[PDB]
Amino acid sequence: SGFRKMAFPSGKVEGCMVQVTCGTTTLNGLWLDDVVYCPRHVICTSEDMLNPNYEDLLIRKSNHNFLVQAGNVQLRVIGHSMQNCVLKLKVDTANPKTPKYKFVRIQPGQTFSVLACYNGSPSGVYQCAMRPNFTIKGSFLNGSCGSVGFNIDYDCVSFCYMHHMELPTGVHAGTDLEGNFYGPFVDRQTAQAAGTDTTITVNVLAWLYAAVINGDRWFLNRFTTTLNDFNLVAMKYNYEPLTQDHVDILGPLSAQTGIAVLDMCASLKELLQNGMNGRTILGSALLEDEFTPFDVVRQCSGVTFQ
Amino acid sequence: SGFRKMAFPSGKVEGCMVQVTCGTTTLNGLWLDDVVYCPRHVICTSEDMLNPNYEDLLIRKSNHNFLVQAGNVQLRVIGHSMQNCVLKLKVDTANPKTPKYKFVRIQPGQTFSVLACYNGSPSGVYQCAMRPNFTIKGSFLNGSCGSVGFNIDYDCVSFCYMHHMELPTGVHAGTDLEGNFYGPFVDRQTAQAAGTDTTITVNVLAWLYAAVINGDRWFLNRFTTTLNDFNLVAMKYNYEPLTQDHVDILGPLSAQTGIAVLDMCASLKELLQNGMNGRTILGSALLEDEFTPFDVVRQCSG
Ligand SMILES: O=C(N[C@H]1CCSc2ccc(F)cc21)Nn1cnc2ccccc21
Ligand SMILES: O=C(N[C@H]1CCSc2ccc(F)cc21)Nn1cnc2ccccc21
Ligand code: NA
Repeated sequence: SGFRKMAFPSGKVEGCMVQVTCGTTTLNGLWLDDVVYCPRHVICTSEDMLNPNYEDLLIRKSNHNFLVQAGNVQLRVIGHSMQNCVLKLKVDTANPKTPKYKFVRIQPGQTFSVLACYNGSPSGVYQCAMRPNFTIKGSFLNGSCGSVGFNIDYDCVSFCYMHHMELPTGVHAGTDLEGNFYGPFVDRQTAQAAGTDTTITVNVLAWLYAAVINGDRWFLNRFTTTLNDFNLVAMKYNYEPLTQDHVDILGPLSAQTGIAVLDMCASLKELLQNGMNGRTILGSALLEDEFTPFDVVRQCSGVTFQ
Repeated sequence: SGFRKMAFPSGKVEGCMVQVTCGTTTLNGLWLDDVVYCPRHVICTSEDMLNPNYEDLLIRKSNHNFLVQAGNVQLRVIGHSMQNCVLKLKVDTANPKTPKYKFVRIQPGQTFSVLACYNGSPSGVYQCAMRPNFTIKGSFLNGSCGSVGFNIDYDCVSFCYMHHMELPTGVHAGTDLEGNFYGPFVDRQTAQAAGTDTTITVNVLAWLYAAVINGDRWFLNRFTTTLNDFNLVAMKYNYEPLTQDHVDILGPLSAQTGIAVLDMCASLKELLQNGMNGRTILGSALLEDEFTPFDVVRQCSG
């Protein structure tokens, strides 16, 4: 029992982190087979960032302008290209520690582990969700660009995030590993701000199901709701709409606990109305929305504590 | 910016996790050089676990009764002995991935990363504190025994915890790597319970400093206090006493933010007396006590 924000073991990713330097700018790169992936803004100076012309900046670079360092060893760059907002540096050595991997672009609400890295050296690992407003609430300092987010379902690492920037509200924006930004964000210093964020309803429900599994029933009530009435109330608390897809996805947790999804929705409605009245749910005084239905099944017993 | 419960990268520990099987019991072991460390209760059945005589149970075992699996490979056990509550299985192969390491015993209040494992396969990493009552609020299912806790202090892994049991309140108990329990717990089926826990004051103050560093300032006030007056308030709210050692340890954060420790204690005093009045700190409605001063500096500066 217990319930923790748990990250995937980071070792398969640690073996892929390198340092990339262009000019005076150093950040992190991901070394998979014979390619190093990093944010294209590594090629920018101070001035460049207001209105960078990346094509023009890049055409002026040779391979040997890119210094790649893997632990103690310099890797030799033998090619470069730009894909969307990532630079792909072809190097002369395949990474012998390359894991089984794939690139996946995630949807808002999905969770992943972040390996925070500085100078190509990993510092820490923590669990994050893609917010409805396409930001992440990370922990990142200057030098963290090129840090990656991932899941490891089985022995296969699914890379889903590369860190590019911190927005003015202190939350974080980045790309998939094909270099496409999550959200409306650009790798340019302009006025861009996170949209108003909402709570990830499907995840809160999953976590309520986790609390029941772990032996906790105080917040249930005798009521049900229609989906549309649930969504009319939810939206007033800045909760994301719940779709029929979300109801379907919660089906297994519904079976394990014997509580229908719209009955759990009725419980959530009442929690939003009443608060917790000095109680906690799985150690929290707030409703948690960074555990997915999949994450609850991964972590929780399939025997509920009745 | 941002502040997260952050674990150490687990790679150096992942390469040391193995599966140990004795009879019908399978759990996790730690393979360092040519020794595999695991909980001695691996040798017990259900009935044995009521009143085990470990010395007697062990002397009846042969090396070949211990099946050790490192991924796909069987290791051959060539010796066995016990140190306190851990079993040491001498194997025929040194672990080529053995990191630089030490065994260290931690103090209540200190934090560490846990690599949770099942069948010798690492499943997840999370950050824990050793509670004042010597339990940890882990997340563990059946099969997790022998899962380990660690810190990393350069390239050196400091192993501090091995998981042995879950208590009735759903919290967890274990040993250091020399097999000495944290807390007044024994490896047998008896009635055992977590004692009443307290809040780790020095850690709450550290986290308040983290909040200020991250721009969350609403709880700062014009008042200061003394150690003695603050400690009267702590005791009332089931908080650990704050010592001069604790004040000294918070010194750096005090300098960086320009809030003296006893100034921050005046803030904490007011939070304990008045609550948060609908507000949150670093996204929390509760006061967090599982970040040490070192953890805050590490994350908010390195
Ligand atoms: O935001 C960062 N770079 C800026 C520079 C100028 S405006 C800008 C615009 C686009 C872009 F892709 C990057 C940037 N780096 N970065 C990432 N996490 C950080 C955390 C703390 C401080 C800086 C941090
Ligand atoms: O507590 C556990 N084993 C028992 C067997 C019977 S009484 C007992 C007594 C002492 C001891 F050291 C261990 C044990 N295993 N264990 C560890 N984390 C778990 C999480 C969920 C369920 C069981 C979990
Ligand atoms: Na004050």
